[PDB]
Amino acid sequence: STGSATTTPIDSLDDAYITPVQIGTPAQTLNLDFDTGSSDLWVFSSETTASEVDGQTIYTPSKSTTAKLLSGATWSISYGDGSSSSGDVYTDTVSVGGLTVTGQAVESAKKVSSSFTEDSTIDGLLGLAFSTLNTVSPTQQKTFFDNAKASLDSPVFTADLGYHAPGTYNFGFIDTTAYTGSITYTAVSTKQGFWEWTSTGYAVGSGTFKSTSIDGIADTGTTLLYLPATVVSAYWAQVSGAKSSSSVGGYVFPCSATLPSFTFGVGSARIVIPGDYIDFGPISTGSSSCFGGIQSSAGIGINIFGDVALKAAFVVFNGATTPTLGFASK
Ligand SMILES: NCc1ccc(C(F)(F)F)cc1
Ligand SMILES: NCc1ccc(C(F)(F)F)cc1
Repeated sequence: STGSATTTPIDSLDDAYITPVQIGTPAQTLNLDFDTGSSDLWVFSSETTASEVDGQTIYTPSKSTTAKLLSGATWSISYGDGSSSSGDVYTDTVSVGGLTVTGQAVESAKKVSSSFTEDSTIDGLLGLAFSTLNTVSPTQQKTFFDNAKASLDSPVFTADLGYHAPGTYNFGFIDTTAYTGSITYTAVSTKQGFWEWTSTGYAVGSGTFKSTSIDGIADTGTTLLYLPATVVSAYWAQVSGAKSSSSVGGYVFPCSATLPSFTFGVGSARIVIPGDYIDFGPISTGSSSCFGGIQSSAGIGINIFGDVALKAAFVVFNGATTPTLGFASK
């Protein structure tokens, strides 16, 4: 079996992407943020503190004939940006783009942090990292992908994110019309629970490619590209007037500047990020300072190939017994 669903940017800056997901019987459709950097499926629900809900669509387990409370199970998650949420756990039927999993753990939020409440377009997250990171206690739960793996035609899903445009998540097959050239596959380490891989280097604009190993994670749930300080400094040095701002929390640049492209290595292949993808617009309404899409990972502890990088490519998440990541130009 296979599934295919359209994913849509939530705003004009591509800050995140939402994908419709059917939960329960009869279906309740929620727009979830597909996150290859986490492993919990959690949703706003009828159990969420009413003051913490502001326009989200909520899951109501009492209206689903297939929902079952997972007795005594709880969950609690904190994300790398300081976001958090927690609650209890149901099992229910979950379908993505025609692909149905029964008995999927659906984590119902009782408390959510402010950053989720203010994001009225995101009804929850669907985690697609490895199940070892799932926070359900005392019995850890599997991700949607792990539960679907057996019935998929191939144990893969692909992310085809659009630049200021809709894109596609596919489960169980590789659309050979969605990319150009060949797919370059590279090894994945699962030791930390992430889709972790090693990039073979980088180039700024039309400069010389610098061969150097950059270990990082493929994370559809993170907007920007976070790379070591040496790399990020070399990129922004090519932008007239760009500087690191402590009050803003990263590199900013004059909105009138033209940004160079950024190339990253996948084995012997090269993925080119157009400079326009790195512009995240004015730091405040009316400002002439703009926020950069490539920032330093020094404060984070891990390098993150977020949406800025992934949307420049067709990306295969191969969940075979030896997992791999594939990248193709598009
Ligand atoms: N998108 C989920 C996520 C968030 C934060 C991190 C960090 F910061 F810990 F690396 C990894 C994955
Ligand atoms: N990386 C996971 C993640 C995704 C989205 C959000 C936001 F933007 F909704 F707060 C926080 C954390």
